Amino acid sequence: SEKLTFKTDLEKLEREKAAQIGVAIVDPQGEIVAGHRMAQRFAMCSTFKFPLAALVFERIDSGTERGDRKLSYGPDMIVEWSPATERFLASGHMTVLEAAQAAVQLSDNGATNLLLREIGGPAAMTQYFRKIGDSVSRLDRKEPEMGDNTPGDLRDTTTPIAMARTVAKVLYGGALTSTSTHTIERWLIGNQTGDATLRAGFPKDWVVGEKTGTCANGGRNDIGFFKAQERDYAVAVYTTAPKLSAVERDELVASVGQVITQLILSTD
Ligand SMILES: *C(=O)[C@H]([C@@H](C)O)[C@H]1CC(SCCNC=N)=C(C(=O)O)N1
Ligand code: NA
Repeated sequence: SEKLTFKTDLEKLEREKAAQIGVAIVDPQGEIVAGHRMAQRFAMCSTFKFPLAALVFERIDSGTERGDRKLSYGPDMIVEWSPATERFLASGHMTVLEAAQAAVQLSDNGATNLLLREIGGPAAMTQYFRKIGDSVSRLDRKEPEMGDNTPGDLRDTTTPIAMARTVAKVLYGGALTSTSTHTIERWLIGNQTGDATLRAGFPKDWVVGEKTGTCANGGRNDIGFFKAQERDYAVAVYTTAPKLSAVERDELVASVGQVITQLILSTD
C-alpha cells in the first residue's frame, strides 16, 4: 500500500526528529488524496499570508479595492522581518499590490500588517475564510505575535485539511478571476523563501508554488500547490519540531516533500 508507506515514513520522521507532522493533499475539488494528522490544529504562522493575498485579489476583482492604491505608513509599521516595508519607508507608501506581493514572496511582516490595517483586521481575515467555506482557520492577531505558537492555543490556527481545501478553492474553485488566479500562482512559484523547504523535496519538473512559515516553539510550515505532469494538487504541511535546529527544520519539510513525492509517483 502506497498510502501505508506514506504514513509509515511520516511516522518514522516524527519519531526520529521528535516532531509532529500534519499533511493534507487534496485534488482541485478538495477531495482527499492523503494526509496525516490532517484535522489536528497547528499554528498557521505566515502561511495565512497566501489567503490574505487571495482576500485582497477578491476585493480587487470585485472593485472594492484597487491594486494601485497607495497605502501610506511611517516607521510604526516596521516590525521584525519587514525587508520591503523598510526599503519603501522613505518613499512613504506601498501599493496594495506591492504589499501583497511582499507578504507572499518575502513573508514581509510589515506589509502583511499594512494590508491587515486596511482590509478590516484579523476579524475580517477570519470572515473571508468563512465566506469561502473554511469554518476552521482563524486569525486572531497581527504579526509577529500571531506566530507565538503557544502549545494548545487555538488562536491563529488551521488544520492541514482545512488549509489545503482553502488553497484548492482559491486556485481551482473559482474564488478568483482567471487573471488574478494566474497572478497569485505566479507569485507562489516565484516565492523567495521556500527554496529549502517543500519544493526542495519535489521532482524538478513539477510546477510548484508555496508559502512558508517559521514560528516559535519549532513551527515550520509550507502550503501551496503542485502540478505533477497534468495533475493539479493542493497541499498543506504543518510541522512542530522544538528540538531541531532551524536548518534541520527546513530539511524536515523537504523530507516531507520527498514522502509526498513517493506517494504521488507510485500511485500513477
Ligand atoms: C511567518 O511564519 C513568520 C512570521 C510569523 O514572523 C515569517 C518569518 C519567516 S523566517 C524569518 C527569517 N527570514 C529571513 N531571514 C518566515 C518564513 O516564511 O520562513 N515567515
Ligand atoms: Na509612525
